[PDB]
Amino acid sequence: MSLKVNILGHEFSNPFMNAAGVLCTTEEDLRRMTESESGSLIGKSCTLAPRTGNPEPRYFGLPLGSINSMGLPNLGVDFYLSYAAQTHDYSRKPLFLSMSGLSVEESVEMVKKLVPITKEKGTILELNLSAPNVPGKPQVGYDFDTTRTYLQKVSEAYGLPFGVKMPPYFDIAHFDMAAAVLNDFPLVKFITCVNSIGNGLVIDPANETVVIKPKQGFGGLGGKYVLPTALANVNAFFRRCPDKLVFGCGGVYSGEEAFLHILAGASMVQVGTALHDEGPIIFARLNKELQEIMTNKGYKTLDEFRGRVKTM
Amino acid sequence: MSLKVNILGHEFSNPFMNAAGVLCTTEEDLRRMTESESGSLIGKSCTLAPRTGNPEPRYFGLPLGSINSMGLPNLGVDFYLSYAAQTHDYSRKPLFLSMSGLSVEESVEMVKKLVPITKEKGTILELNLSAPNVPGKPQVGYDFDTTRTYLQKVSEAYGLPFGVKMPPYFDIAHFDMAAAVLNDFPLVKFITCVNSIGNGLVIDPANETVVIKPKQGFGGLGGKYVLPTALANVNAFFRRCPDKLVFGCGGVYSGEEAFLHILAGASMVQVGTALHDEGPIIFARLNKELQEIMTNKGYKTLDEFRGRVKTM
Ligand SMILES: Cc1cc2nc3c(=O)[nH]c(=O)nc-3n(C[C@H](O)[C@H](O)[C@H](O)COP(=O)(O)O)c2cc1C
Ligand SMILES: Cc1cc2nc3c(=O)[nH]c(=O)nc-3n(C[C@H](O)[C@H](O)[C@H](O)COP(=O)(O)O)c2cc1C
Ligand SMILES: O=C(O)/C=C/C(=O)O
Ligand SMILES: O=C(O)/C=C/C(=O)O
Repeated sequence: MSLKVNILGHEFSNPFMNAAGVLCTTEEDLRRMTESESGSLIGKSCTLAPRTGNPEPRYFGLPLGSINSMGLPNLGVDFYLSYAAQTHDYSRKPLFLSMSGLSVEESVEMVKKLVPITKEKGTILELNLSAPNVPGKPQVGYDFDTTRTYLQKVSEAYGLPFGVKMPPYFDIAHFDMAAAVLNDFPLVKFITCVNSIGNGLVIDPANETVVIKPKQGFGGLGGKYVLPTALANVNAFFRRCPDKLVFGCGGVYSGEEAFLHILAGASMVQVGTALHDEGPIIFARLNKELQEIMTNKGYKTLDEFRGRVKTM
Repeated sequence: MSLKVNILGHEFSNPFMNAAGVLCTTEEDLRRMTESESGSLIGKSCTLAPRTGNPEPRYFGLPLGSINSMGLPNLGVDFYLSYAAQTHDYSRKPLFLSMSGLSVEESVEMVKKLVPITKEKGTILELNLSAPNVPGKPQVGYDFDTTRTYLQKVSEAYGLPFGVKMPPYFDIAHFDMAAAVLNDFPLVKFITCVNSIGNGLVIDPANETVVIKPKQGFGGLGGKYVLPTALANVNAFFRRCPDKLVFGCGGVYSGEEAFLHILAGASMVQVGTALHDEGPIIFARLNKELQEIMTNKGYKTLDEFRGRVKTM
């Protein structure tokens, strides 16, 4: 029995990694992820210059998940590049970096810096097209013309295989249009589905007040709220983008949800809210739980059921 | 103390009504809603000719809500017009009709028939711009150019105050764009936020199969999944559309959620999944619970706290 995943010319011990933004901002964060049982890890979505992000409170834990408006707090691209170039232990696991420049110009400058590091070390890029908590910046993934520009310029500047973190879509026509754009860019080798359900609003009945400070209380929703949306997006892109991998993100708290993501088409499974709650010990637990389910089903490898969800 | 809502010249005993699609397809259904403690009721979203809808199974109750791909099963516009003109007891409560033509031309034909009945009986129109379960038809509300055509043509053909049932939005830019369209049509007097979270996917880990037959398992999500999205949309349009009422729909299981919708800016509060689960007796419970909360906080009327959510 094996949880191994072989993608992007790399071997992964298991399909699990952190979702970007969770346990991946500081060197301590990245060390802890690297020391974890996780199959991989990804750095915080970064910008050219550092950011401290939005004012507090900017995160609120909920019964059914989380709401956040972090605002892309990050140590700046130079920090993540230096981690990838000289700190990270690649013998432990592969490393992804999320890049989230707030303009095509910023992104282009950033991805150009990664090229030598990718060539030397094998560091993988995930382009963030779904930043929902920066005031005045729309989610790029909801604008297909802007998305096309980013993919074009990054394809030219970076010129190596990379992935995209997509916002959740809720309409068949949008699946179609998103896939049509993604399928024009052969360097896009994986799609991460999905980012937070953007711009939700939580109000505390007791004090009649929103629970987070930025953007009048509007923030991205994670956790149990997003599982059906995540599964749909994973499966939709899995079918529409056969020449690309899909990474599953959203609602993973146990082996059962991981199993569902993989059945829907996920190669890798990312863990956000649950990891924030439980810390890196979750990855040991997820490995155990997924193996239990596989044992019960009489499956030896992930390839026995990846993308094999049955319809009626 | 008073749960009363006074809008469009009508007195509503309370703000509660069924969401379109739940307990409102047949005469029996409509009778039970009229006999219930609800402040109002809305007829099933209808088409010019009858529809039987999607194949079974097309509805699945979930721990956290519901998934459905009903496909607009309805008795045709003549049935609902006839109910509105001949059968409905207006002394019990006002009646809304939802109209969901699958083309602007179909919509125009339908609303023209309603004009004489609205003038004589006071029947209120809700235009469905968010049907997510018709194979091959995108949700109109996600196309601002198409939405503009529907509102133009319906405004001209109907010529009387009406409302729109909007899909949920997840980006600030979409709130802005949607509002910019709605604010160009003075006859649009209310906005219902929100329809189902479209095109989610539920898989049963036990049999590795989707739980609904149509569209490879993809259906609209309702219930606890949609509360924060609903509150966000209600609040976003409450602030952006001062010349219009906002009706809340999504995640209402109790007086507490109803209170939150109203605090966010809702005039009327619609109940879908919870009503399907519990039956029309729910309205008696919702009235009681909302009254208790208002008593506890010292509010004598909904007007004292409608749209008065506090931010930091
Ligand atoms: C505190 C926090 C910070 C996040 N930061 C990022 C980020 O920097 N980049 C990104 O692409 N997604 C970010 N996300 C979204 C997650 O990567 C993930 O898509 C989302 O939380 C859904 O997964 P979950 O249900 O496991 O939480 C963040 C989420 C949280 C809760
Ligand atoms: C079985 C079912 C049928 C529905 N039919 C319609 C419909 O015909 N027209 C419509 O505008 N919305 C329809 N909806 C959406 C609901 O009106 C409502 O917006 C959604 O369920 C979210 O509210 P909830 O969280 O209370 O379920 C339907 C939902 C369900 C569950
Ligand atoms: O840092 C945040 O605000 C979230 C980023 C994201 O979801 O991409
Ligand atoms: O009848 C349905 O499938 C759904 C209707 C709606 O969501 O508007």
